[PDB]
Parts: sequence; C-alpha cells; structure tokens
Amino acid sequence: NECLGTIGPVTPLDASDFALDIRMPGVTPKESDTYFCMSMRLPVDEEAFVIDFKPRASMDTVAHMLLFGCNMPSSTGSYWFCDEGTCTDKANILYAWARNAPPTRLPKGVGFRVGGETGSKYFVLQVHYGDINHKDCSGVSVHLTRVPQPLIAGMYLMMSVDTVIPPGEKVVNADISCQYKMYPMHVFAYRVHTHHLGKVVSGYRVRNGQWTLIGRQNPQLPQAFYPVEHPVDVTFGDILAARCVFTGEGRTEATHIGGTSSDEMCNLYIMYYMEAKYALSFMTCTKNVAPDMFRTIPAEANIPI
Ligand SMILES: [Cu+2]
Ligand SMILES: [Cu+2]
Repeated sequence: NECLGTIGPVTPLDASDFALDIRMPGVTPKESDTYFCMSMRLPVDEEAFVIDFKPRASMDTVAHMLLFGCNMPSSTGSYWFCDEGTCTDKANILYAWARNAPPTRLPKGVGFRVGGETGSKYFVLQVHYGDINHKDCSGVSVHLTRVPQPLIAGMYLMMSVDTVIPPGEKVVNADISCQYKMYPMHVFAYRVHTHHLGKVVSGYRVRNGQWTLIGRQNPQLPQAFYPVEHPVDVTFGDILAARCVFTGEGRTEATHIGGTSSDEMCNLYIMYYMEAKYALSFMTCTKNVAPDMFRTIPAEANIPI
C-alpha cells in the first residue's frame, strides 16, 4: 500500500485508541531475496495492549514480514539490513505474515502488552522481498488500545541450540523438551522456522505420556502464524515436546545451528493467550530434559509432507 508523508504514521481511532503504521521509509532494494529492517518507538510511554494487525504490502513483490517487540533495536537506523540484525536484546514476536498463506485474527479479548516499565518500547519490522526503479513503503499497521485486555498474548519459543546435521546424513532429529511452570495457557496459533534441511517441524503437549498435537508444518512452506484447530490447555506439569527433522543430503559440510542461510534453526513459535491476572508475556525452552520419552512420540511427527 501507499506512503503517508503528510498524514504521518499515527491515526487516532478516538482518545483511548489509535493505530500505528510501521512502514519502510521509502526503500529501493536492488537485490533478489533481500531482508530489510527498521524500528519505531511507541507513541505512549506506557501499558498499551496491541489488539489487531492490518497487513499492507505489495503482494507483487513482498515475500514475508515479521513484527516483534523488544526494548533495544540493533541499529540506530532509518532502515538497515536485517542480516546486520534486529534488537540487540530478546526480540519476542507478535505478528507474522505470509503471501501464499493469509494469517488469522487474534481472538476478541486478547492483546500483546507493550510499553510501560515492563513491556516492549520498540517494534522491529523485518520485511523479506522475493524476485524483483522506484520507492517502497509497505509493512504493517497495528491498532493498539490503552483499554486493558482479558487475555494476554505471548509466545512460548521452543528452539534447539546444539543441533548438528552431518553432511549427507539422510535423517537427523532435533528434540526439545520442557516441563511447564507458570499458570496454564491456551495455545491459539503457531509458526515454524527452519532454513532448508527442514523436512518437518511438529510440537506437542504431554500429560502422563499423552501426546496431543499442536502444529505440524513443512518449514519450506511459508512459515505464517498458522492457527491451531481446537485450542490446547497447557497446564502445570505438562511437557512441551517438539521435533524438527532435517536431512544432510544437500551440502558438503557439517551444518550447525545458526542465523545465516548456511546454518539451520529449529525454532517453533507457540502463540498463546492466558488470563490477564496470571499472564506473562513469553517463555522459552533450549533444553531436552525428557530425551528418552520421544520413542513414545507419534510417527506422524517422523514421516514427511
Ligand atoms: Cu480450556
Ligand atoms: Cu533463521
């Protein structure tokens, strides 16, 4: 969509509500497969709750977009190259968008809590461009009310650290496993990033070895925030298990976990809501404390698609 210039990025929708348009300050990218980043501070210096997302990019030429919150972006830029980087702190993701894969709405009564003493001070907008003279604005409008929300959003990231894929190695599994600590969470959507060797990602709840699937996606598919059929009450003492499967047939050297095209990532992003009272904005698992368990896993997790 177009550029604003005289209208600016902030739109009141009334007093206790406005939308915020986060869009690249007129960019002219002359590369195919190019990742561009930029940051914007909150208008209000407080607890807002981010309640919607209106996506706006030339389907022509915009492959995928990610929006996270964090309190210190990786450059003082007008824009920059995301390979340079997002937030030098934890960038916790709010929104993801894919072309061939329209996202879903948040549920009414839900919102990511931002700013204030605790919440995120900045939004950072990663914007992937596909194949390709002029000037580009495209990106994401928000809609954030000051009105507190019943159900707070957040992310449980399960991600491998140590994984390694030996070259030509028909199959290498990577497994994450964590025990649940906080108040329960209903899980309403998901996404799954891995680079190429990604055959398939998948993730579950386990209550007395009782596997009840969350998400399953071949990560070469556009890694949107895909919805979870019927919601999943993750309570205390449940185990989050996840498996990315990769192959090594592809390249001539040892692939390890990393943020570059040549490396791999087994990330599984798990977007939940919790009761306001009990809610906390993001959890994480870098461990695989229940490793043996996984024999019990579904074979739906180990065969492809
Ligand atoms: Cu429930
Ligand atoms: Cu990556």
